[PDB]
Amino acid sequence: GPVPSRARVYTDVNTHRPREYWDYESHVVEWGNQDDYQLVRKLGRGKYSEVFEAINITNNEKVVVKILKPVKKKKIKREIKILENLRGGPNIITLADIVKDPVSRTPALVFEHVNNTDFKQLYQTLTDYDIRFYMYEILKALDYCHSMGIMHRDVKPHNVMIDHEHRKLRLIDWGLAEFYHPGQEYNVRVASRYFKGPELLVDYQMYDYSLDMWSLGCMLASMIFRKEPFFHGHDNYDQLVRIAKVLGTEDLYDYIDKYNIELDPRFNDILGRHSRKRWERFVHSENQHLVSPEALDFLDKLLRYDHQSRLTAREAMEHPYFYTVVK
Repeated sequence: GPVPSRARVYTDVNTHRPREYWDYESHVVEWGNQDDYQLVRKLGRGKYSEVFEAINITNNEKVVVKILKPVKKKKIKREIKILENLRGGPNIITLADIVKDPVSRTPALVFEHVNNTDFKQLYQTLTDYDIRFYMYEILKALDYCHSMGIMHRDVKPHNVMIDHEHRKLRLIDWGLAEFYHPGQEYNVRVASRYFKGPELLVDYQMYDYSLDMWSLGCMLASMIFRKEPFFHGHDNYDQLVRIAKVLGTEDLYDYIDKYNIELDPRFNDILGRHSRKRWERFVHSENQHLVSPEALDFLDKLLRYDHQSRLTAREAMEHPYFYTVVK
């Protein structure tokens, strides 16, 4: 069977917590007043909810309302407890209220409003400096939630709200987030395809915070190379092959060999043999101004097969890539 794995940081944070902190199943929701909020515009619809721009008539503040669908239930308490545990943290979206929607008859989460601009349009205009600046801001959020014993598990541009005018950033949609418990096996059906870590793609369940750092790496690669997405799989199997065509197959086998993992035999015919590529390969006249030796070294230390070898969020904040960012 597979070799066990543990996070190299924040390993035991939850074990030293009162049960209440992580025992989300027992959490008692404190309900607010649904009539405080008036829905204004439907923004979108997720797999697990519909999202509205709304107004808090008890102060005329714009808010965001996520009305939860009859989900996996108990997943409701998980997201609520995590939001409450993380509230006030650096660049963590603020849960302002929890009300019972009268029509859906499900909980509706009320969030602070953020005047974001579509990541596509925004990732077209970011300067080198701005990439570094916002990466650092995302790292603050990630080190915070990791330090609080929580992994986000859905890091992607769609879940980073950026108000470019005021240069503020929020990490949102904690619906897939989980408490990290050493030795616990987790569902590998998390994150979005292009941002899935190798551990998910090879069905290794005993993963940790370092999943988020692979995802962050995928974001970084897409930004500095102007390639969206960087690893463009057609499905979850092709996703790993796309990764292997860059990181090489030898280090992939070293990885699965370390954890005594067996690849799905359907990879026999599609994986092939691939050398590790130098990152310079992806540099060209159109993205060169976004690339530096520091950027490439930083990316290289995020995008590692072995989840145990990736930079942690705090280590990432130490990297020379961020020396130019005003703190």
